[PDB]
Amino acid sequence: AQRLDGARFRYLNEQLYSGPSSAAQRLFQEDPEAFLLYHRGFQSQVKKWPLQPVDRIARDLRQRPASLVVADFGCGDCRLASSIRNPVHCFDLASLDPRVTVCDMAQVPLEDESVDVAVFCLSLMGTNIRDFLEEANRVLKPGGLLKVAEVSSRFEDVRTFLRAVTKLGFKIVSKDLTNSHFFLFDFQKTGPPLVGPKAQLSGLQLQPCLYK
Ligand SMILES: Nc1ncnc2c1ncn2[C@@H]1O[C@H](CSCC[C@H](N)C(=O)O)[C@@H](O)[C@H]1O
Repeated sequence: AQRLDGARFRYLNEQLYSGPSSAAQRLFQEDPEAFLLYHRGFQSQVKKWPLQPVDRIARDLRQRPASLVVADFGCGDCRLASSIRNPVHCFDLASLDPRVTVCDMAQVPLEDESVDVAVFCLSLMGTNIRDFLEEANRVLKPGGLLKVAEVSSRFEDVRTFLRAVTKLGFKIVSKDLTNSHFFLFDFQKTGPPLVGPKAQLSGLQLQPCLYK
């Protein structure tokens, strides 16, 4: 049974990285128990990490004024919102928490330049990663902060990933590669994307997180 839930999780997990966000959204809409499975599995993984990226991100944000408006892109169970006093917009494909605004984070119900900080904490799952980051750019005020955490094994070439993100109107401010389980990148918004919506951007193609 325990071995089965993990097999199930590992299959679903691999599936979630393999398709566009529309696929993941449909799956969770039609099969909400799959969402429960995913998070049972995800929690079993992050429990064994000395420090979760949400907590590291919360620590960062607690050092800045709590008036900064945060968007948590792929918020899961909203530990970020629970950990900071900021206004935190919580977006995910399905809801484990009453603060969740259910949507594809490629298209969130916020105005342009409405947020100070966009967070992607282990959430850049679908193949259409460009969509997520462009939506982050849209909602971010000029000079706003983008924080990205992903498992390090997802990055076969950090250099090109960072280069591609820069093409979407961001500047790297710092990167923390010191945690053994994830890389954390802080970018600041310089403006709108500087490659048109028909440019290629291969640097964004990440490897799936396979949890060991
Ligand atoms: N396109 C999308 N739109 C909204 N949420 C998405 C999404 N793609 C992935 N997610 C969400 O991203 C989450 C990844 S697990 C990480 C959850 C949370 N940030 C934490 O650190 O605890 C899942 O809840 C998943 O449903």
